[PDB]
Amino acid sequence: KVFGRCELAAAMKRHGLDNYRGYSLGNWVCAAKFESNFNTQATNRNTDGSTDYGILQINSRWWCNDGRTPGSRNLCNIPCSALLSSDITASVNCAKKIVSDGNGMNAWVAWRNRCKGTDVQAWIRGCRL
Ligand SMILES: [Cl-]
Ligand SMILES: [Cl-]
Ligand SMILES: [Cl-]
Ligand SMILES: [Cl-]
Ligand SMILES: [Cl-]
Ligand SMILES: [Ho+3]
Ligand SMILES: [Ho+3]
Ligand SMILES: [Ho+3]
Repeated sequence: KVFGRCELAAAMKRHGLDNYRGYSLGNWVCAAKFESNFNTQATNRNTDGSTDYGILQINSRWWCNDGRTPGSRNLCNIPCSALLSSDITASVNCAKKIVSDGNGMNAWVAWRNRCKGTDVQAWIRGCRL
């Protein structure tokens, strides 16, 4: 499913991501834009052989199981495929664990490089929240 900007903001807010770990909703929408272009089916291979899945490109190296990432972990306890569903519940629950790992949203390189410090509030402009 390819979410609309405000449609994704609404979904994330409903699932409690707004202000989670102190990160405003726009930060999460921005991260999703550059990680997956709002497409829940997005998958991308990483240099180390792991793969990222879903709207927030969760890495199989530590968070989900895809059965092809040697020595990886499955800290969110779910198959990576479950992070590709039209319902973002699993991705949000897992993202909540990732952002609590210690480095906050820096866990998402794209967020650090393209969202961090910018006017992320623009990402939720015009939305009814
Ligand atoms: Cl957009
Ligand atoms: Cl915001
Ligand atoms: Cl594996
Ligand atoms: Cl959803
Ligand atoms: Cl933080
Ligand atoms: Ho990646
Ligand atoms: Ho860690
Ligand atoms: Ho409101």
